[PDB]
Amino acid sequence: DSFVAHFREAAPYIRQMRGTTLVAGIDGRLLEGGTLNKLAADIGLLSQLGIRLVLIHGAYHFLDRLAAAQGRTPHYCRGLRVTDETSLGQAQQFAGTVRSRFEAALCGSVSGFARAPSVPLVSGNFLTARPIGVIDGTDMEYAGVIRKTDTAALRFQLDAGNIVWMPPLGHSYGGKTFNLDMVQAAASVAVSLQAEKLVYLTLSDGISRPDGTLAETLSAQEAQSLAEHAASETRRLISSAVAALEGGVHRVQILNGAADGSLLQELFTRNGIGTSIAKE
Amino acid sequence: DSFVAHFREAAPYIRQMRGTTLVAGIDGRLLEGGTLNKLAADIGLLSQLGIRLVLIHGAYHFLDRLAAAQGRTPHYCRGLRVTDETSLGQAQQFAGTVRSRFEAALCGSVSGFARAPSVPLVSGNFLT
Amino acid sequence: DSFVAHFREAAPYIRQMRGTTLVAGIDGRLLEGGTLNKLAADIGLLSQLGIRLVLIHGAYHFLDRLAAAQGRTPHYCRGLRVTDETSLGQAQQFAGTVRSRFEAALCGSVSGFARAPSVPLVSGNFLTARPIGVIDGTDMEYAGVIRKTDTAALRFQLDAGNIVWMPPLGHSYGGKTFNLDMVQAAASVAVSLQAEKLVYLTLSDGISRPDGTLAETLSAQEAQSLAEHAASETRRLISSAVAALEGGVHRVQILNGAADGSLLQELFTRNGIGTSIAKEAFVSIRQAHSGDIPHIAALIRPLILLHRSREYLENHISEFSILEHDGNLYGCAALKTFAEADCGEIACLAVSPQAQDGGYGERLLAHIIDKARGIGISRLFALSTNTGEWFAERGFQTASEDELPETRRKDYRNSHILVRRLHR
Amino acid sequence: DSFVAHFREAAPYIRQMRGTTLVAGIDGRLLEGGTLNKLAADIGLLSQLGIRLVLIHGAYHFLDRLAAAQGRTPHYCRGLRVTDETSLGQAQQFAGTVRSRFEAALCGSVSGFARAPSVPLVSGNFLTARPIGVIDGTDMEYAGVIRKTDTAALRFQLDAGNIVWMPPLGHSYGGKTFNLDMVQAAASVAVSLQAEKLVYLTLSDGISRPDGTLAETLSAQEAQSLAEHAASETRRLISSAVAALEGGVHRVQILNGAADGSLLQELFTRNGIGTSIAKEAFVSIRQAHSGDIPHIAALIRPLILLHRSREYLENHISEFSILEHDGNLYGCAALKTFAEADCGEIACLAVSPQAQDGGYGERLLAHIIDKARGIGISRLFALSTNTGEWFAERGFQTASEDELPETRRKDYRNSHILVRRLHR
Ligand SMILES: CC(C)(COP(=O)(O)OP(=O)(O)OC[C@H]1O[C@@H](n2cnc3c(N)ncnc32)[C@H](O)[C@@H]1OP(=O)(O)O)[C@H](O)C(=O)NCCC(=O)NCCS
Ligand SMILES: CC(C)(COP(=O)(O)OP(=O)(O)OC[C@H]1O[C@@H](n2cnc3c(N)ncnc32)[C@H](O)[C@@H]1OP(=O)(O)O)[C@H](O)C(=O)NCCC(=O)NCCS
Ligand SMILES: NC(=[NH2+])NCCC[C@H](N)C(=O)O
Ligand SMILES: NC(=[NH2+])NCCC[C@H](N)C(=O)O
Ligand SMILES: NC(=[NH2+])NCCC[C@H](N)C(=O)O
Repeated sequence: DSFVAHFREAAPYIRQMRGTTLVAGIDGRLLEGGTLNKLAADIGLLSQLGIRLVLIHGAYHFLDRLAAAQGRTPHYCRGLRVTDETSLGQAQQFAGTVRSRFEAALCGSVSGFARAPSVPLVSGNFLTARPIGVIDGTDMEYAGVIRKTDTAALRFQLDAGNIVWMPPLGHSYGGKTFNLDMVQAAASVAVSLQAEKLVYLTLSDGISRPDGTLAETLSAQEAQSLAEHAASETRRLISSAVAALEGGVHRVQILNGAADGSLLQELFTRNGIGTSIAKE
Repeated sequence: DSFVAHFREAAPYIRQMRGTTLVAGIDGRLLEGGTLNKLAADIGLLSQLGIRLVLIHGAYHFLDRLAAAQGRTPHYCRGLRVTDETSLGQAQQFAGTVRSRFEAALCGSVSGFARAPSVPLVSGNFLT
Repeated sequence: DSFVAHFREAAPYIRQMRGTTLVAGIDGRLLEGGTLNKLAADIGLLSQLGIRLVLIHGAYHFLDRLAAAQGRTPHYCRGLRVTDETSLGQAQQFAGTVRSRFEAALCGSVSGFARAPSVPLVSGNFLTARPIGVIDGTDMEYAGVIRKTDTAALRFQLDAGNIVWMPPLGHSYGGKTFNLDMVQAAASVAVSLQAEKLVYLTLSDGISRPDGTLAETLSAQEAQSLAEHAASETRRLISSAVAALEGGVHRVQILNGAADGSLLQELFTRNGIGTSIAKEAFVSIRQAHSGDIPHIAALIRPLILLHRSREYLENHISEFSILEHDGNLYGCAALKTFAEADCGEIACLAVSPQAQDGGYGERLLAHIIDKARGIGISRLFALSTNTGEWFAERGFQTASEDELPETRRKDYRNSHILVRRLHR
Repeated sequence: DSFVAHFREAAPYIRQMRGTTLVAGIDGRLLEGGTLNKLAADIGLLSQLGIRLVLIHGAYHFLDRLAAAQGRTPHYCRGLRVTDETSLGQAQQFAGTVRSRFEAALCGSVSGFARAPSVPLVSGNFLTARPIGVIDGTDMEYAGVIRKTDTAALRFQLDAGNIVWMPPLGHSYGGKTFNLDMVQAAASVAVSLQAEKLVYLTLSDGISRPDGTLAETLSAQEAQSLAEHAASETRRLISSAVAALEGGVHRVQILNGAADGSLLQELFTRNGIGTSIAKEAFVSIRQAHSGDIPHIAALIRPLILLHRSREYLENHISEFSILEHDGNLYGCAALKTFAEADCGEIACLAVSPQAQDGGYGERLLAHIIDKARGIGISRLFALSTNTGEWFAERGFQTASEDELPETRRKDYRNSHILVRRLHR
């Protein structure tokens, strides 16, 4: 269509998004190739439209490849990862590497043809975690869950215009580090700060129905139906999205982070691409 | 010496440090042992006394000890270390590990016997 | 001790005191000699550590000496001074003189060797007073009591960093001045602004017991006991301290203002010098929360302890109890339970060397046997590799592994196994 | 009178008005001649004394003349104007012209001899209106009523020191303009922002009584009485004033905007010119508090009075009553009581010379005999050295000391002792 027709459709969403909080749970796999640079440039723009952004990457696939590649097969126990000392150790390393990689991409990306101000990015000690403990007799070791979240520190960073970067790691009162599950920690953080949007950036178009068709919009009730017999990965997502919706998050959106402009199509058009989920 | 003699000498400097900026460059070897804990604890204390703290850690020893262990020999020119792809890779990794290690010590430590607020730490794309 | 050890003890109190409000009722007699200069320098420092300070001097002794010296013997009527026009008149004069004297001392004092900013001091019309009237037929004349206090003006001065100076005088809506009683007006002001501390600077070490020993800490209940038969001066103090505590003041402290550094020893050490008074007993035992884990960890490090990778401390924090004295966490203990309902285990009993040999362990043991009895459990176990003698001296007999609960016997495969039978 | 006497009367009102909000409904007719310039200069001054001002002009007379002059006779339907497209059209034009005219007058007016800053004036889209619809079968066309008012925008303009100018027009969600009725929209706006004053500037002195006399003060109840049979114009006013009072506006004042200085006489003197209206009767009698002591003292000074050292005024304030008119404390009286339960004494009856010979004393006497009867007491005494004739004319007979209560007889050892017997 014409430029005007598209702008008439985008502009209201710009009015609405500005000042809004959006929590992005980003798949670890997206933070490397040509995609990283694409994500960073688009995430940059959102920041520049005044959306308050909290970013959280995942790491299970990288930890899973890395383990296999060195002899130890990874154990999941009713769905959550067992994380031993070595893995924890590599998890800290991975967060370091992905953090750097993202700052660089952010620094070297462009928004258009004119010169923009640079984009401020921040991390800190916002999440205090605790060990899950033992499940079905199995020790979950350094697998952890959010205990306490420094919501006031987050709001403070966000009110100042900063993008907040969180790794799937937390510290404990007992002085140790724990591996968090990103899909869940993003849901939990979003509930904590009453975020208007929780966005999962995945390698998939969103939630497909048993017949292949991309869902598109789901109520929580319909989402739980879909989850009955579906892949534990799509099951985890939905379990977490519904919990977010239950806690007050307005919308949870699931997209393909490897598809060019996905984020901009989802947030600024009425149909979006991907799957939108709401309480009712 | 007595408490009051010690408090008397210390108190002026508290008055002076509050609102002061202190940039600390910390040897990377310092962020592992019981020294970590002992350190994190005191940085923790400084922070509660209103000092403004900017911590910057080193890596050269880590990277050189990581080289020896794997056959490579570190090359320095005019004090500064030559840094290959692989080394840069190892540094981003090391940073991850030490930033976590330090956060955990901080969270797990104590100023005194009374319950106190937790100490906020922040990082960011400050350096181009 | 070393500098470091002293600083480790003072620093937390500096974190805590800053932003805090402290009301000082200062004895008139302290505002003259070498002591004045000492007080002023120390009060200066406190101001410089960001403590919010409201100062109020007394005057009865000066008014009492001055009257005697000119023929009129002073009348107290059930404890409070009768203040006639002449005395009132001299009271206004005295406040003037003591005010000047204090500014000068403040101005000319030093805090250390380096150059500090000067210390701002302020007074104003904060107290509106009213006449007590007549008691037992006697006219109290210009003796007065606080009617209304400009709390918002005070907070305003204090938020700006000013020391506030109040004389024991107030004005009335009827356009006259009244003599206040300092001990009481300080209590009243402190209640008004919900001050964390009310400090009485006296010519005495604090409240002594009938046997001479300095008290040290008192609950309000114990303080009122002491007051039954004691000097009307120590009686007035306690009557006012208890009222402050009743109104919300956290602590009321009584010291010797003529003893060098008193104020600094009281406020920045755990023991203090002098007498500390609180609404309830110092020492309480409460249920632990995630927030206490680091204190419990630090209370355990000095050992005799598993606790490296993840924890039982994390997920079972709720079954720990901690002992605190005056806000300091000095001990902890846990009660572990079993598939067997009549069993339990006391675990992690620890009191820091700092507070040790003072009865706290035993208070923790008493507390957890009560918790255990409260839920059935008739046999309480302790397994320990070194602390056996303590429990053995305290009702625990040695037991054999064959007496352990299933899971515990499994674990124990290794030191002294002791039990004590409890009364349901 | 002297300059000082006038300034003593104006100054308090300046303290009070500043920060206050005042909504002025101005008659359209006032916005043209020599009067416009007068209004603008006075309105300027008010602005400069920090009064928050919201101005709203009327237009019915101009719309009514304009219609007649071009053949169409104006229809009112149960009191409100029918406004057709043409009229609406002219109404927009009129608001434009009156707006300009007012800015010019404001710009070119002066406040005194020295040079003042200019006076900021602002309008915007604060009122969203809706059509009244149909009444008694008649279509009211573009006649409208306030639907929604942007109170936050108004407060914002006002906090910044701006005079706000509103025309009697509003827009609708349906995208059309409507004619508002000024008298009503001013009442509605005033209720919306909880204004302390709603002022109607008219071509009349205020509300006259059926006999010609200017009213002056009215309670709402009395105002509604007056409205029963009066001109629909004075009826509209009162209907709107009462609604404002009902919604929280403190006072509604009605004056002559064409009388020089009217506004300044109304707002800064105790009597005003014009008509003041309040929710409840002006004049109330309430129980005294410590806060009134200075007013009572000042009410007593002019005498006949003990009251030097300390007071009975201080500690027995609770037994005083004060009479106020429109917020002014003009009188007081006390009831003193006795070991004898059937006795009492009226003491300190005082009404300031300023408000005297206006019935207040007697209202205070009536009030305290009711208090006294409410507690038994069948004999009320007054002892007075000069005011005997007043009480003697008002049911008090002379009594002998032998009738006094014990304590009172003791005290009296000396002027006229009078009593009045009361009905239990
Ligand atoms: C056991 C302990 C916690 C009790 O603490 P406490 O606060 O001193 O308790 P109390 O003051 O009630 O008891 C003091 C008495 O116990 C004595 N005591 C200390 N350790 C003892 C031991 N191992 N065996 C016997 N008695 C001991 C003290 O010398 C003191 O003796 P006294 O009263 O004749 O002067 C003790 O303080 C301690 O030393 N704890 C060390 C760490 C620990 O206990 N770890 C694990 C325990 S399961
Ligand atoms: C007595 C007093 C308080 C009553 O006040 P008030 O508000 O005028 O009361 P009212 O208006 O109901 O009474 C007005 C009438 O009282 C009259 N009056 C005033 N003082 C009087 C007196 N000493 N003797 C007789 N009548 C007197 C006024 O002239 C007026 O007469 P009028 O109604 O025929 O015109 C009076 O106002 C007064 O002058 N008070 C002076 C101070 C005082 O009273 N001190 C102590 C009293 S115990
Ligand atoms: N998959 C969808 N149906 N998306 C609708 C998105 C609507 C809107 N632009 C938003 O970001 O919330
Ligand atoms: N006399 C005492 N026991 N004093 C204890 C003082 C403890 C603490 N430093 C305070 O100022 O409150
Ligand atoms: N008409 C009257 N009675 N006016 C009294 C006005 C009193 C006061 N100055 C005011 O503006 O409210």
